[PDB]
Amino acid sequence: EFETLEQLKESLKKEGKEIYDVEMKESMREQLLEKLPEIVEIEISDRTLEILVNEAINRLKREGRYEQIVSSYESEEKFREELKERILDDIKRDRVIEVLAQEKGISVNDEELEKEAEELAPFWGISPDRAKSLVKARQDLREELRWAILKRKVLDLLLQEVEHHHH
Repeated sequence: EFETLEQLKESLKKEGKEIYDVEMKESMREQLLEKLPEIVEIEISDRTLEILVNEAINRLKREGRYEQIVSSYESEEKFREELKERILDDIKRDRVIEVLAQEKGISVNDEELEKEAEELAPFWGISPDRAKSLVKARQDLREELRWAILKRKVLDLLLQEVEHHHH
């Protein structure tokens, strides 16, 4: 697997016609996010991961989606093993994204938070003013929005740094 961000970016290079794909945003972000965990190391206990796996499963059970999901696996043990690796990858991914934001001087201001809340409003089924007030009132929601915006900016910047082979 990749050892440096530069090696990762090199693997994302495209050539000719396939460069101009209208799904560039979603597609590239997906592969970028999938490979990012490979360039960082996290020193965390297996116990911590077991705990995170339980909490994820408890959440799935509250959503009523656990059995449908675990049933698709050979056993619950197998599912837990997969979920543990996915969780570790998320932890690695978030660390990489946070560090790149710091290295690139990227941040999020209230103006950006407000704009994003306005755009989310219709999906939430509430007015733009209602959405902006919720974000201003709930720290948890505000932190989630801030991170979503930051992560998107970091991913977009990285993708825009990939030098493709133009014909």
